[PDB]
Amino acid sequence: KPWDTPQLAAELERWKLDGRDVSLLIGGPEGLSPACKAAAEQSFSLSALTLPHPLVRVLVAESLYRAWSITMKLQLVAVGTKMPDWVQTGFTEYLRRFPKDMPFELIEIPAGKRGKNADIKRILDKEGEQMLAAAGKNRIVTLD
Amino acid sequence: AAELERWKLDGRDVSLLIGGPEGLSPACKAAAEQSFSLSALTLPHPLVRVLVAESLYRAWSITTNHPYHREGSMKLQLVAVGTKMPDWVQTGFTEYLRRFPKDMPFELIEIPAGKRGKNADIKRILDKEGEQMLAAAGKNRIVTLD
Repeated sequence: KPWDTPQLAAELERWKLDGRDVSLLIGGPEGLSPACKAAAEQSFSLSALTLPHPLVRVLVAESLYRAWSITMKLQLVAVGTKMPDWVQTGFTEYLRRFPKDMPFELIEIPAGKRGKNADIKRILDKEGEQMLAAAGKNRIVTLD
Repeated sequence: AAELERWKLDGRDVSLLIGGPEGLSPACKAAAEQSFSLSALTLPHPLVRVLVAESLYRAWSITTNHPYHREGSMKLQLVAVGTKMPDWVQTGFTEYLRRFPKDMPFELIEIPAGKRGKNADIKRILDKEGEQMLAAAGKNRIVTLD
């Protein structure tokens, strides 16, 4: 019922047992057809789907570009968690073709490696220490 | 929509800080002149079928990597209303799809989204979309996602 790997993994393995091919239906923003709800053999919820953290700075960049346009230097200092396989190479290009008069720059701080081993209190410490260095004497605006 | 333009940088260059997924330093937070909440950002509807395709690949990769196998015959068909992709991911999703193992019997079927307007029937829009969705699904078992 929730959309997550263990749920999806189990379903995949009993779907191969019926023989039938499987179609997965994703409707529009407002939802699916009613004749889709009636035709479903089963349903999953997509409410566990959250914005992946690497895309947060992407959206922030876009939103600043979009607020600059409603018409000195604006510096986005972000931890650069590895971006999704599908997205990367596509942001670097999107940034390269930002308007040459928008005073913007993306400054990415390498991410400390998180793991079952790592205390994140001390990963956050290094990241912030370098972020504050990069921000210098500028006006400081946190986004959290 | 973007009335943030009220931001009135005058004097100093402005530094906007985005921490990791777990948040910002004590020093960062202690140094903040302003803070701004950062989750009505919500993730765009076009990216749902991106994430679903990523999820499916991942689920497929783990399950068929079992010490016991032979998936053989069952195709998966992702049938998705194709709302316009954001620019920043324009054809990285296309390139992403070329990298799926051809082992994986996967197909993505994008159904043309109807133009949503300043006044758009919506009732009509989704019902047309459903019929193209079901028609593309044929006799497959139907699993709905939302």
